[PDB]
Amino acid sequence: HTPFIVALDFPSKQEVERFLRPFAGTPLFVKVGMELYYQEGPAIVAFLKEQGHAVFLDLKLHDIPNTVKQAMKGLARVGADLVNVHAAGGRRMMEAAIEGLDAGTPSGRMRPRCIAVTQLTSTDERMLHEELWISRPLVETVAHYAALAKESGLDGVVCSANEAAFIKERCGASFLAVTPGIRFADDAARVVTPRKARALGSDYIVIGRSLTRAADPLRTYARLQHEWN
Amino acid sequence: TPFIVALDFPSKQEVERFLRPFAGTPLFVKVGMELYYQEGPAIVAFLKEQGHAVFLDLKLHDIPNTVKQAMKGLARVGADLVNVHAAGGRRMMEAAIEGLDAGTPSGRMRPRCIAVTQLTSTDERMLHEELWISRPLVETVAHYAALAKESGLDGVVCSANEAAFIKERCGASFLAVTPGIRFADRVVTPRKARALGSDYIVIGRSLTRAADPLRTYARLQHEWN
Ligand SMILES: Nc1ccn([C@@H]2O[C@H](COP(=O)(O)O)[C@@H](O)[C@H]2O)c(=O)n1
Ligand SMILES: Nc1ccn([C@@H]2O[C@H](COP(=O)(O)O)[C@@H](O)[C@H]2O)c(=O)n1
Repeated sequence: HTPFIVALDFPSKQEVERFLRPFAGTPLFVKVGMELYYQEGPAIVAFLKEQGHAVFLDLKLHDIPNTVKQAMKGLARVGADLVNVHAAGGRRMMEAAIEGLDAGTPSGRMRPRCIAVTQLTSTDERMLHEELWISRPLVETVAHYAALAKESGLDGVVCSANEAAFIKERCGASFLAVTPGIRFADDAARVVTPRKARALGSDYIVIGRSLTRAADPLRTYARLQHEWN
Repeated sequence: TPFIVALDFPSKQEVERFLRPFAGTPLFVKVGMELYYQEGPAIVAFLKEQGHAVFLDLKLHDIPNTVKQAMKGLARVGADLVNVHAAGGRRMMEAAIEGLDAGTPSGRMRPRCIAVTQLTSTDERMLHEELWISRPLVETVAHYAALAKESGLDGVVCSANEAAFIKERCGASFLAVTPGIRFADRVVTPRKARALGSDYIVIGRSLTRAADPLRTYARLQHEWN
């Protein structure tokens, strides 16, 4: 429906309501991270859906297969539209994740989309080699992980706009590229512009403070659309 | 108590039913993803109100700052123990510690925090062929445990077999929380687990699904000597 995903990086419903007030009537595609979901629970999701928003539950499930499977059934029942997991959890876990989603989804209905985190954006090549003990290049490791997720039946991954192109060449154009780290050309304090993100292949872009901290949220949301188009 | 009871139930209703017999017995219980994602922080407050210690097993694995704000949140919900994936890196694990601190009142210690080195369901094939980790599983587990040790965490989740080896690497006081526990009738035996060096043993269906939970808990204590 929309390429923009708004990250609700707040610790409570109250702050969430404050941000969304001006967006009344303009259904959004919002991302609920750990901070928010662990302090508000499934209640926050029912709330966002009542308002007519699409919800991306960014909890990055990474546990044993069965546990993930059971957790996904619940996440599908709560009403999530998109969820993710760590490819590092293995192919078996990722397949289980899909099994849980279908299990928690009514017949004749589409299960929530499920994408995989390959390597976190905060993970540099050094950390990859010295801490994680993965001797292979960061770029190829990402490509490998994406392929694994693709092999598991997942719909895509979380990647930088700069990784979208090669990930799609290896996994196919339909393989979703959900990319965070978005900033307008004139802000911030590892980043790309909405237009540039689109040119690179991103299907969805996660926007946070560039919108949640704007003086004029509505005009800024419009700017997002204009640049992207 | 060295026993941690895995509350692997669908909702609060099943949890209440199971705990009733234990009214006169403080327990150290584990709340995983399935239950927590279904009940929310409310399940924690409840358990605490019943005089139980709580291990919120969510295995957080995300960027540093997100894990920090998340832990600030888990400390305020009342959790006594939490965990993270060592795969997240030293910075992330250190941030978890910061989060717990900023989330703790002052009249008490920050909730403790342990790291998952490699999931108990990860074998060497998965590790090498899928995760691309070019080193033995056993050596990789010690490495990850060391990363957690160096990050300032209190311990790790590991099999009772890796317990001794991990402590030799990170210190005898470095905690060893061990899952996969089963009665004679993975390879477990509560007593065997204790002989291997486990500090806490996570017991699951072997107890929660037993015909007589309370009595199975008494047997757990006995085999533990
Ligand atoms: N260093 C960072 C900071 C934020 N992010 C992601 O993008 C979102 C926040 O973006 P700004 O608001 O982009 O901070 C978060 O919800 C997070 O998942 C990331 O991937 N790497
Ligand atoms: N293969 C397995 C089976 C159980 N477990 C852990 O122990 C608990 C279940 O214990 P039984 O039901 O003790 O297996 C779960 O909460 C889980 O975290 C594990 O880590 N790997």
